[PDB]
Amino acid sequence: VPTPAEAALAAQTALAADDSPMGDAARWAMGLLTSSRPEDVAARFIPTFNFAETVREWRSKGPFTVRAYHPVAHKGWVVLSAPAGVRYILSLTLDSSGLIRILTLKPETVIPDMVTWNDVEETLHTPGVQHSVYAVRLTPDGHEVLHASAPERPMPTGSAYKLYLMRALVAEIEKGTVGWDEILTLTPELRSLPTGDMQDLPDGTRVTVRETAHKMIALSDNTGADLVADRLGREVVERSLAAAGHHDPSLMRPFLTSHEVFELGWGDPERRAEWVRQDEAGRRELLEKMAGVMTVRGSDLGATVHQLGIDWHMDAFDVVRVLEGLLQDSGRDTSGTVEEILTAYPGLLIDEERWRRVYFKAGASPGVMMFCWLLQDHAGISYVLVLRQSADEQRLIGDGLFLRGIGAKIIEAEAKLLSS
Repeated sequence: VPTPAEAALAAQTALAADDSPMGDAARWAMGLLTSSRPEDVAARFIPTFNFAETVREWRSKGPFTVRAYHPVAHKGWVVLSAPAGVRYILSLTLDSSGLIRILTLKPETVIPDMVTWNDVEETLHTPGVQHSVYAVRLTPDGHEVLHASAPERPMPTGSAYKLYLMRALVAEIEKGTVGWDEILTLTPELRSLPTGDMQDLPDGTRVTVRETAHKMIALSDNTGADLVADRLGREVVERSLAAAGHHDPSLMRPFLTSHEVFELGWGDPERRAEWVRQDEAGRRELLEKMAGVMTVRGSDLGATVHQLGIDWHMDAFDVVRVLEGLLQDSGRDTSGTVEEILTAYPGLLIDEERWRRVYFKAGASPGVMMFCWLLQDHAGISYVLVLRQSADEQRLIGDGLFLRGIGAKIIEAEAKLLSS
């Protein structure tokens, strides 16, 4: 086990050596903090990207020492110590060519090493937040429950819904009504907000179903998801939900696009009240009328609307079922297309000597955070972990590093918590 000094030194050296998009960005960002220029900033950020003031304020909190460095593909975190033992985390999210989309410096998210499931529960519990932890081992003869808190509660899950959209897509591929190499076309009407990168492509951009689905999962690409949902059609997605593993499809009817959640959730307040008072028919009618180019921007987001049904609600059993179903879907697809999409982004640094495959999905909306993994070892033993939080106030949940970090610690302690 590396001692504190060893660990910090290893992180510092790894940051310096990391020849990757994340390494480049993390070093540049750290340079902003440790150094003493508008065009250089412009070149490092997404083209649609106050900042000088933000950097002045960050710098006022140093000097900083790198204590940990956690690059994970397009997302990365650097743990910093400032004077007097105060710690911060620098968080980076990149686009597909390594341009910075999000850069934040925030008080450290503290997660202890976990020994028991009660450590997880007592760490996670936050007054005003509903949470759920569900962990199982998949077997021939059903699931062995390792730990459960409120798995039966249906909760909003944000982009977990893209797991159902993936199963719907695979079902249509198997039927031969859609193909992996079929071309989808981005239009102004199909463009959604981030998470994702496909929104930054020009109008008329032609992309395969394969690459669109890949980004839908690996980047949680909302525009990719909406492109797939448009191609398949809402009714086709909704008719798939029962078989895909959802216990009460009516909770996700009409099955919303991300564009619809954004536009309805944070646009016209009257239109949102009409949703609340309407039945399924009136809601479908409202959505059809709402079709068009988005008016809502990222800056408009904030207030919670999941409690109005403007999200995607499922219980923990539903998540386990969709993941187990996807594992089955992947196995049946001898081309490996499904597998490539599902395993592209595991959301953490994975011990590949232990885990042969890992599926991962995150979801987040104001007042909503969730992470789930399927992890299968080289013998073929699979575990599923489902973490969920919901609140009426987004500040009670935060940016998701807490819930994901709790996931990371469970997986680090798999020998105690999953495979004991």
